[PDB]
Amino acid sequence: RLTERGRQRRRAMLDAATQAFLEHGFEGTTLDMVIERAGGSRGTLYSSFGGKEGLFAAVIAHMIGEIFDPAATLSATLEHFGRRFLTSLLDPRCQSLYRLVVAESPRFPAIGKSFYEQGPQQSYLLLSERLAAVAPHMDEETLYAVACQFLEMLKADLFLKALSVADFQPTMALLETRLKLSVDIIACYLEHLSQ
Amino acid sequence: PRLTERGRQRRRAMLDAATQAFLEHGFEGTTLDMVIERAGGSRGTLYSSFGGKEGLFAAVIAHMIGEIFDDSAPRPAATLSATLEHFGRRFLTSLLDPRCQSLYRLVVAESPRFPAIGKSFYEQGPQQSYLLLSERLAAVAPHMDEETLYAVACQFLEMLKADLFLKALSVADFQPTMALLETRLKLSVDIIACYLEHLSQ
Repeated sequence: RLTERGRQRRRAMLDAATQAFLEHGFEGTTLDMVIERAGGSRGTLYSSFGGKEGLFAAVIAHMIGEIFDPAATLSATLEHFGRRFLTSLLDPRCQSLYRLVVAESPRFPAIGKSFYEQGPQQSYLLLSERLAAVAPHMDEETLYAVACQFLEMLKADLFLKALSVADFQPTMALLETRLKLSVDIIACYLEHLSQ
Repeated sequence: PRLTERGRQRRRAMLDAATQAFLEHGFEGTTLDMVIERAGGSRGTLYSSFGGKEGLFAAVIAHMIGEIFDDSAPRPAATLSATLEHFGRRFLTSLLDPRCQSLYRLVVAESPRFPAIGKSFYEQGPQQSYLLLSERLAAVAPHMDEETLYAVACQFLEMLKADLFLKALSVADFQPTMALLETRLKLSVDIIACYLEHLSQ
């Protein structure tokens, strides 16, 4: 229902709403705050997004693209993917995206389901495909299971700690310590798996 | 803050009602009036016992930590695989309990507003689980570096969550089957045991 000028106003409102939700969470973010940051009118927002839920759904989907959407050896494949995964995950905006979805998934189940499929699940599937290239004779179901365990292992004593402990900031030294161990563990397993 | 027995009963009763209320409605959707309706008493006694909504919520979180983790409530197993499997199974059964999922949702949602609550949760919950396993691991791997054992303990417990815990937190229809739990547990045990059995050469 929007012209080119309408598409500009919509993208502007989406950017302001994104910033607002990150700072204040869903409950503390009002449509008035979005109008004050992005200009325009409260009514034009209802037409573009449908209301607070529709706006919040668009904000989550927009952030998913922002944060989410070949090496010679297995160790380098794990290391390169693991590093990019940790840098994306530990970004404070990504932490907020996770906090928002976990807080509001019961109230908005469609948003939580969309987040998982297009975020974490896509990360698992992408690694599984890269792993198949360097381990071409391995069961695809096993590679997917291993891919999930590797990516989750990178979060250990880091992601939930950052989400729960306000002063705690993961150092780059911490990331590299966890990355090296996780790669060593998973590579060891795969290098002994095929007998 | 109450020296009487009847005050201690009313306080524990209000704590139980508030716990159920916060679990169902979250922090923002839980009012002190809802707690009074479930636990009886008066709004004023709630303010005296807990200090207000923040103090009540802090007590609720701390209470839930004891309920779900409950100190050291197993026996040392003979093998490394059994040690990982037994601890991993108890960890997953505790973690995937719908009340535990709610405790995690509450803490992550409210940690920025109440940093003291989030920090207390981590130290007394997940961090204690990591430390307990690392101690059990030292018994069956007595010549291993304790810093490495703690690092391995953390990785094992977190990998048990893979494609499971966050999925349950985010996907409303998704319910982890016990078949799924056992599938993840067997793989994680196999991975970590393989690593440790080659670490000391």
